[PDB]
Amino acid sequence: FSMFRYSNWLDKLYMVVGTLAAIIHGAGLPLMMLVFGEMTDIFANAGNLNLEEDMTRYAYYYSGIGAGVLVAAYIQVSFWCLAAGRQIHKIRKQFFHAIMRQEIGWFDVHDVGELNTRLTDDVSKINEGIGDKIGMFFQSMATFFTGFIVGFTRGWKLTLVILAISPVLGLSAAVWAKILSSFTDKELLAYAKAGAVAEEVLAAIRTVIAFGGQKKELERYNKNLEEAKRIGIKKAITANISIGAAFLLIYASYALAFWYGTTLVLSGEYSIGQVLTVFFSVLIGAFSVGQASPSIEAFANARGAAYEIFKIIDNKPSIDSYSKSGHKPDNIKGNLEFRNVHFSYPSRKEVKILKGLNLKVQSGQTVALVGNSGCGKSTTVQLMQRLYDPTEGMVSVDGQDIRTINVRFLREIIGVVSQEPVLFATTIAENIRYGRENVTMDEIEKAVKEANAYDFIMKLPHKFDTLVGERGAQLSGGQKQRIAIARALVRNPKILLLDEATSALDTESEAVVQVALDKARKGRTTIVIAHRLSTVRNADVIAGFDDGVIVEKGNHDELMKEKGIYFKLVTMQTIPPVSFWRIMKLNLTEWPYFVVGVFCAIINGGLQPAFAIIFSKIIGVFTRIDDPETKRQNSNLFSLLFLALGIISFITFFLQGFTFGKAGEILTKRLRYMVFRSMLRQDVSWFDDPKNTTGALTTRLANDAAQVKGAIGSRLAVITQNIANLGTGIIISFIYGWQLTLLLLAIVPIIAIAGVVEMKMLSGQALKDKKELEGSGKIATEAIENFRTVVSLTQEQKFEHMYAQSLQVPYRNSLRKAHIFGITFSFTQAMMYFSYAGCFRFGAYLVAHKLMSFEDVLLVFSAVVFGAMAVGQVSSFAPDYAKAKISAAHIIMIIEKTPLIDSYSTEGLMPNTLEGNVTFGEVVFNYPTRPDIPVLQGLSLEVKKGQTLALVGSSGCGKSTVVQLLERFYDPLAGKVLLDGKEIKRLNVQWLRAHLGIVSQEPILFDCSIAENIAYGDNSRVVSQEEIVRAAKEANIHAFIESLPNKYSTKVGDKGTQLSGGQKQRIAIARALVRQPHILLLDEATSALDTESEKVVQEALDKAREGRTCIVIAHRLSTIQNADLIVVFQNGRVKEHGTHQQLLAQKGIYFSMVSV
Ligand SMILES: CC[C@]1(O)C[C@@H]2CN(CCc3c([nH]c4ccccc34)[C@@](C(=O)OC)(c3cc4c(cc3OC)N(C)[C@H]3[C@@](O)(C(=O)OC)[C@H](OC(C)=O)[C@]5(CC)C=CCN6CC[C@]43[C@@H]65)C2)C1
Ligand SMILES: CC[C@]1(O)C[C@@H]2CN(CCc3c([nH]c4ccccc34)[C@@](C(=O)OC)(c3cc4c(cc3OC)N(C)[C@H]3[C@@](O)(C(=O)OC)[C@H](OC(C)=O)[C@]5(CC)C=CCN6CC[C@]43[C@@H]65)C2)C1
Ligand SMILES: Nc1ncnc2c1ncn2[C@@H]1O[C@H](COP(=O)(O)OP(=O)(O)OP(=O)(O)O)[C@@H](O)[C@H]1O
Ligand SMILES: Nc1ncnc2c1ncn2[C@@H]1O[C@H](COP(=O)(O)OP(=O)(O)OP(=O)(O)O)[C@@H](O)[C@H]1O
Ligand SMILES: [Mg+2]
Ligand SMILES: [Mg+2]
Repeated sequence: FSMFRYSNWLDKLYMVVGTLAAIIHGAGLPLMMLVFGEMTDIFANAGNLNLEEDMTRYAYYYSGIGAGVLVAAYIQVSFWCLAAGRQIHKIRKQFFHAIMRQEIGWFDVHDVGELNTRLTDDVSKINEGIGDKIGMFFQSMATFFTGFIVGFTRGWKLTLVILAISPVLGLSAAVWAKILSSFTDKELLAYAKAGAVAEEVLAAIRTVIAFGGQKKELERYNKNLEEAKRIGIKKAITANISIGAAFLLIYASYALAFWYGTTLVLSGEYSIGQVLTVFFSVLIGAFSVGQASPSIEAFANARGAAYEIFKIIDNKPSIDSYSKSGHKPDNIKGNLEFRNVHFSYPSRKEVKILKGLNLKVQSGQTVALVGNSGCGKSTTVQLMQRLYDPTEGMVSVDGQDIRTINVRFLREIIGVVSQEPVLFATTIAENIRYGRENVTMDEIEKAVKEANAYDFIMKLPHKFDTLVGERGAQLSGGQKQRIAIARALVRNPKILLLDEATSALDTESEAVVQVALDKARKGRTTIVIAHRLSTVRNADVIAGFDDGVIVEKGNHDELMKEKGIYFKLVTMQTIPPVSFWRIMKLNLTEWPYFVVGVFCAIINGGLQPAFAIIFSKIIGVFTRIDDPETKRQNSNLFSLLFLALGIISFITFFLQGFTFGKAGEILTKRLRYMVFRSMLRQDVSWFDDPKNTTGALTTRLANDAAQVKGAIGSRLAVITQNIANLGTGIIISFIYGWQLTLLLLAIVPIIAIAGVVEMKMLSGQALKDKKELEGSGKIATEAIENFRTVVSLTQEQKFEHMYAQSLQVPYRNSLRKAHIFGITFSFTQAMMYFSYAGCFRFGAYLVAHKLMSFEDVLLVFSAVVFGAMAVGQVSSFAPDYAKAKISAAHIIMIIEKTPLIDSYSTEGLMPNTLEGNVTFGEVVFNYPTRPDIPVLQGLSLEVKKGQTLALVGSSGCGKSTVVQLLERFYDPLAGKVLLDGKEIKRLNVQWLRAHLGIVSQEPILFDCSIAENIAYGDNSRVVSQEEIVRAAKEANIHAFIESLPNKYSTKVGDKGTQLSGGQKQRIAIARALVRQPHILLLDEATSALDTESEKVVQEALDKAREGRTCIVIAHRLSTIQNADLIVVFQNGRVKEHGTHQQLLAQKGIYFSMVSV
């Protein structure tokens, strides 16, 4: 995959013209430097002695080359970006077409989300990897070679030494980049412990809040943050040392080159202009190669990904849903013959589900299926639709094999109502019309009437226009089934397969659905897989599938007389803003560091005007007319000075780095600490919201250093360095004349913006496109995750056309952005050449009257222009400021958060002793996530000291909500709750959490030692190993722990992978019992555990029941039998209360549950 461009045979003209334009543009700059050297030489010759004519001629040369540069740059960038846009459009369209056309098995194998992220990331990477980067690389190569050519043709010795020095700097920069990358990877690795701890704690937020173990997790995260801080400080020091060494090497090379050139010219060789042009061209060539480092790498970054994408296009599917070569029968009579159907799913090919079966079905035969859970009746259903292919068998209709007919046409005549129908997020009318494009409003009404969906469909607003919510959120359990049935019927299917037709909420609509389905069956063959036998009785025939083969056959009476498995089954069943002054939170911790950093930044910035002054003096050495030998010595004084400056730079930068990094890491630590603390000292409701997801929160806490540290330190560093450099240059220039200084000030801004934009053109080329790509994202994703239904009804054509339109809508935007980027880049490039021309023409005109010496004019020009270029480059170098500012605003918002239930708060009551007598009255509460769904209906409970209460009812009554409110996770909307006649709100939060104990319905265990895991139940006190052993004996886990290796030292794995689920539940129960809470709550303690284990847990609870109020929420009525009191929930309202014997005497809802 070295040449992965294949589209728009006429687009290659764009690529070729762009390549030529890039070559000529890169070659131009060395020509500009050559004419600059010639102009300097002629100016020096004039100074030694009509200069106006020569100055005008060279100004015209500058103007012509600048116009050529503008045209070439526009052609290059515009054409290359045009080609990139066209290629990316074609690639995305083809890739989506291939994905939709792919076979079902291939999708079932690979993760669908993986495929979606592959699509988006790979296409974005390819977009970044061609067009702009290719043009930049060709420009860099052309500049390299042309500069070397200019140096050689106008130099024989100085060019050689410059070229030989160049690889030293190149290798130094390469090794610096390599070490920086490796150490950045190491630093990333250094956050593994912190990331894991944060993820585990956030996932266990509920349990940790219940146990009040914030301090230990915070300390662990603090240790991890300290390690990461050391790593980051080392990283920053290394990077700053590398940059300083690069600058030192550059200045050493410049000093050596200028010294050698001065010696050579003093020997009588080529004059100063030749030295200047040769040196500048050599440096341009030697440093242009570095500009190519991203492009090629980006190409590689865009290379491998492309490979993978192409593979997906390459694979021709076994079942081409888009192919039309398949035969198309004219009249399709209802008749099915599946003989020796043997097959298995390639996802797990080891297990063979289909082992050959015989099934002959006539027209309009409601052949029901009977078997066991997982017997493979849904495999027979799937194989019926021709999605897969039998390993060895024959499925035919009307004597013709399934493969003998076109897949699309064959699937069109066959409708399937899956167990979990999915409706696309379109209009209900569009949902119905998905069956066939040629569907009229009258047909839609007829289908609605047949499905008996007229009431539900028309009652809501927009009867034929309502947009179905994501995954039918607005729809109902039976509404989706009715809509699917109507859509299936809209296609006039010949074979209708059904699976779990109305197994969603009840059978009220099931009767209507069955009546509608059975209304028309003469021509439309039917197959049904219904768990309920109600419709089985009316079934024309019933086939019993077992061991991958049909066993039972015949009518219901025949099956009953045959003593089949079906007979036994029937018998049994019957945008906050930001602020800088406010964001100055590092001053307290960096009062003496920021000052040194600013001082070093000022010195580094002033280094540039020092270079300008030194270079101007060096040129003036020969610009002078005295021409003594002393100049040689003077030249040395200048030449050596160069080296000195470099050394100073190498110091300051290093001294800067250790400062800046030290300023950063500290904050990076503190924030990472503080934010995490602020995360724990918050209410659960804050964690209960779409915004706060564990992944989002942990990423925000993880990728925050680079933003806050950037915006704080780097902003000040770059601002100080830039003000130093540019202001010093401006003042020094104004000292040496002002008119030329005024013109150069006028032309500085274009230079600065050009530098900034060109620097940004490498990395941040593609950052705003996604905001439009999402317009198709959903459309693609909706067709990937929910692809089974789409392939079922053959609706890929509409999805691909919609994808085409959604790509077209931003395609014009992409074209326009390409054009504007090209135009602005070309104008930016031409700006420098125009500035050179105008400024030097003005300087020549001024010096003609002896107003200012040529040396002064050159000094001002160099100072101001080089300062503009330096500010552009350095401003581009620093991290982006907007993203950093918004991230810092988010961090400030998080850290400043004030909760409704603050654990850290010391305001509250801390009673010495309590009887644990709970009294809740008129308890009203709603979940802040969905306040429009109240769960509490004014409960009334009064549990006395040493009293056991149990909660029963139907799922969804909020049983777990009672426990949640007991721990004071959520404040009550209304009602009074008192533990021994004391207001809950007035009571302390930490004391309440410690004194009480709970057992999670879904217990989780951290990746800690068994002893440590058990001890984590309690906090703020050292638990002796003897206490842990006694508690384990309480839960009957001491012997189990001893049996396993390491005893309690056995490091429990993540979620206790090694340990059994029942073992994890027992460990959680033991941890809860360690604190010996007065009030203990177990929500489905049994749940999934050994019956003997549940009995042992109940016995252990009873042993400590005395003086320990207990609450139990479990489905095992046997445990509730001995419960002191039982309360049955009725939609959040308690119906009956009292002892179990009283409940038995007072028959009611519980009576049915006990019998059930
Ligand atoms: C004329 C073109 C060029 O000279 C090319 C680079 C950038 N500038 C000139 C000055 C310069 C360079 N580096 C600077 C750092 C701070 C301030 C200025 C510079 C330049 C260099 O060292 O002079 C020879 C350079 C730059 C980079 C550079 C190497 C380099 O020296 C050749 N790296 C290749 C990239 C880089 O992003 C990368 O991915 O390395 C693979 C790299 O990151 C790493 C991993 O170190 C790095 C640090 C050197 C990171 C942040 C900024 N990016 C920009 C590109 C990259 C650099 C050379 C213009
Ligand atoms: C249209 C915007 C712009 O292209 C921006 C820069 C300036 N001009 C274009 C011409 C240009 C650039 N460089 C030239 C060298 C010789 C002749 C012409 C140029 C430009 C570039 O490299 O594009 C390929 C550039 C120039 C520099 C430049 C960056 C730059 O863009 C890559 N640097 C800011 C300085 C520089 O001296 C410096 O950073 O250290 C002091 C820098 O040295 C380094 C470290 O690369 C360098 C270029 C190698 C060296 C010697 C002379 N100084 C003066 C300014 C500085 C340059 C690009 C206009
Ligand atoms: N598309 C599929 N990909 C992979 N495995 C599948 C697929 N469909 C079914 N299976 C698995 O193959 C076996 C066959 O069971 P299948 O799902 O076909 O039964 P069923 O008739 O739907 O019964 P039930 O719904 O009562 O479990 C099961 O283990 C099932 O999980
Ligand atoms: N964090 C939450 N976000 C959204 N809804 C929630 C949240 N916590 C609870 N709910 C809602 O509260 C109810 C959950 O009931 P709860 O589990 O408290 O009682 P239950 O009778 O023990 O439950 P189940 O019958 O499901 O075992 C559901 O309505 C659920 O939507
Ligand atoms: Mg099934
Ligand atoms: Mg529950």
